[PDB]
Amino acid sequence: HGSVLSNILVIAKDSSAASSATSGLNAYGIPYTTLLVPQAGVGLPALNSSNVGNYGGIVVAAEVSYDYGGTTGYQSALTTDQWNQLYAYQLEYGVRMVQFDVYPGPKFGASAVNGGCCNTGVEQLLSFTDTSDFPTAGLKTGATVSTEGLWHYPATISNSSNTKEIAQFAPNAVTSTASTAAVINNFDGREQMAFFIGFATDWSATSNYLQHAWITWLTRGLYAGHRRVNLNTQIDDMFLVTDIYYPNGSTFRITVEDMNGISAWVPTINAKMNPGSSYFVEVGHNGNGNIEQSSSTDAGAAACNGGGIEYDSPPDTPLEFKKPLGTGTDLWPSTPTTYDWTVACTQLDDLLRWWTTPANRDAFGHISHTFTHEEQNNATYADVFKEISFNQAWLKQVGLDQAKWFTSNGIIPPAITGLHNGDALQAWWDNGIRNCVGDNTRPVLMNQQNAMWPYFTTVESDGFAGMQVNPRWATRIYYNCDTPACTVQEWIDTSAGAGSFDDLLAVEKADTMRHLLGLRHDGYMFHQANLRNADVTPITVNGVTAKYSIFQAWVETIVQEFVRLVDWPLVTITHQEMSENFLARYQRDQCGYGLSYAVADKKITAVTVTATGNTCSRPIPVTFPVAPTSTQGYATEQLGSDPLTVWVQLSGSPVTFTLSTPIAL
Ligand SMILES: *[C@@H]1O[C@H](CO)[C@@H](O[C@@H]2O[C@H](CO)[C@@H](O)[C@H](O)[C@H]2NC(C)=O)[C@H](O)[C@H]1NC(C)=O
Ligand SMILES: *[C@@H]1O[C@H](CO)[C@@H](O[C@@H]2O[C@H](CO)[C@@H](O)[C@H](O)[C@H]2NC(C)=O)[C@H](O)[C@H]1NC(C)=O
Ligand SMILES: *[C@@H]1O[C@H](CO)[C@@H](O)[C@H](O)[C@H]1NC(C)=O
Ligand SMILES: *[C@H]1O[C@H](CO)[C@@H](O)[C@H](O)[C@@H]1O
Ligand SMILES: [Cl-]
Ligand SMILES: [Cl-]
Ligand SMILES: [Cl-]
Ligand SMILES: [Zn+2]
Ligand SMILES: [Zn+2]
Ligand SMILES: [Zn+2]
Ligand SMILES: [Zn+2]
Ligand SMILES: [Zn+2]
Ligand SMILES: [Zn+2]
Repeated sequence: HGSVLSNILVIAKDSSAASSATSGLNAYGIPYTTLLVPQAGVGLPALNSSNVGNYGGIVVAAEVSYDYGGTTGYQSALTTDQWNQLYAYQLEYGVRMVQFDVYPGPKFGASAVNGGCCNTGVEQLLSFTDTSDFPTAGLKTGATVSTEGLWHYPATISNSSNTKEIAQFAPNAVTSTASTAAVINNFDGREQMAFFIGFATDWSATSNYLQHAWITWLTRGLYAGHRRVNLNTQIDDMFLVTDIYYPNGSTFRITVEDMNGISAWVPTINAKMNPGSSYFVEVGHNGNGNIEQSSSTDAGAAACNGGGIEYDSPPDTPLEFKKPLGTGTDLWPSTPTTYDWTVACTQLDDLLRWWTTPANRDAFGHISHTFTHEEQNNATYADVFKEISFNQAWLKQVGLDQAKWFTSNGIIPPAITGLHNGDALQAWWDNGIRNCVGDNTRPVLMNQQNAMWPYFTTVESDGFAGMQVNPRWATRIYYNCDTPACTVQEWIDTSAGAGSFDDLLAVEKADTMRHLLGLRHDGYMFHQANLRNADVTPITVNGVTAKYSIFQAWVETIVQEFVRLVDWPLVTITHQEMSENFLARYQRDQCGYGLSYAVADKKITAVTVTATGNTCSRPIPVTFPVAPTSTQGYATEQLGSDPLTVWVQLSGSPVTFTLSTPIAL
């Protein structure tokens, strides 16, 4: 008999060391406790009480080792007796331990082949050779990843009766033979997973890939948490004309032929994803671009009340400019006070008639990008109020708000502007707008307490309080580019860019895997000029030659690499749904939810969900590696080969689930 709390104990020397272990647990939502061990030492928390174990797993980074000088040399800052308490806890309560960034020694059942890893720019490929100890992790065996920049130690298992190999360093320029990279130890009942390589989840995509092995193994696939990867790709500036960067003085506006190519390609890329996936492209519209196109001819202008909204744009304010409330000057023409354009006017745009066709509309996501794309950093309430309401009426008249995938309470702010203009945010709020999207290159717009949370505007910092700013990634597929030559040129001119378009896609592949394998649900920023494909020179992406747009080439690169590494689904959700999950994630993290599991004769038989007062506004996710006896009428989730996720709604009493097949320890 006995019970164990599902809290993960993370032991490290400083907050930087612990972050390479807590970031993964935080991404899953797994409750954890951080114990920092200075060189002077520290005492361990209460590991157990009577018949209840306080921790479901232990993670130790670099053996919390310091150089004590003298003949002592490098030693763990935890005493020998403290390490024995941890080993004793592992045995009595069946708790596993993970150690990464450790040197191969007798404590890990291995010895170093003798030497460091690889210097700067020296690659050594790494791959899992046996994933049978953590099958619900969904890692594809044999797929190679990069160790460049991560110091490691090629190792050799010394006694194969207590230590098995799960990862392997490939041969390279320094080494002629493969070697052991990670092991699992069984020391007379004590189970341990040891990684002979450093971790750096802040910059390394490889580290964010590896962490899913030790997290799944440490928890046996059973934990309070949730593993989902969202792939949301937003296309700004639809119906607008954008000035192209490389062939200066040229302009591009997406065409019907271009869009037919994108439509035909969506099922193609869907069939490349693992089972359970579901991808679509979400579009942000500017209604005034539809009126201006229809008014491009003399007779068309007569059909559109003379044309759309027209004004002179002011010079851009400094970034993060907070407009003093009540100031500014209106730019909108005084004559059109309300959206008053004819349906027949809008129909003169070939691109509109395509978008309004139900078969086309219902294959994409739709959200407002303001009517005229007016920058709102220094705009007035009156201007921004019409920027929102006009585009709402246009979306309603044209029928886009009837789409299967539509966002009604959120916008993509134009060029991410007005987020510090209180009068603008109030104009959003006075219409149905409650959330929006930000820019992850501007730290002011990101949550400073937890990356998994959205930022909430404040009266002090933004002139308005309550607007939810969801994060969004930027890419080297730039907003004013329509060809590979363009993006590569702007990447070269405005960055450390160097190489071809494949070189640009290669760095985008690594950076996006770091986001996706880190369970960052942020969307990605693209623009209408990036969809140009109908008339482009064919290029080759991963050996397949086609008339890919720069947007498609990015998605092809990202999706194929994701599928090469894991078998998880890729699920696209609307901006409205994405903002909802960001809010629910933030809210349930304030309830202090926890899990505990009961053990009966060396086997896990049940779990119990709890929170502060056993109540929470939001349901608590619980991941099952074995199906419980009954989901008890709660909302469940199990796409593709994912484990079963049960959203447990706590209402005052703690909920308990019985494992249909008990998990042996
Ligand atoms: C390799 O590890 C195994 C497992 O720890 C060792 O097997 C133990 O051997 C001792 C003495 O021979 C026995 O008292 C234990 O009962 C054994 N344990 C198990 C689980 O079988 C084995 O001796 C090790 N090999 C070497 C060469 O030391
Ligand atoms: C924000 O808007 C205000 C209001 O239009 C700007 O103030 C005007 O600035 C121009 C400079 O071109 C002056 O000629 C006007 O006299 C100013 N009017 C008032 C009422 O102050 C302000 O410059 C804008 N700031 C930014 C950064 O764009
Ligand atoms: C923790 O469990 C051990 C047995 O493994 C026991 O000896 C010890 O007293 C417990 N700690 C408590 C009750 O504080
Ligand atoms: C519980 O589930 C396992 C497989 O998930 C079975 O092997 C067992 O018999 C029980 O049905
Ligand atoms: Cl037609
Ligand atoms: Cl319809
Ligand atoms: Cl770069
Ligand atoms: Zn835009
Ligand atoms: Zn601008
Ligand atoms: Zn944009
Ligand atoms: Zn990025
Ligand atoms: Zn598969
Ligand atoms: Zn076991």
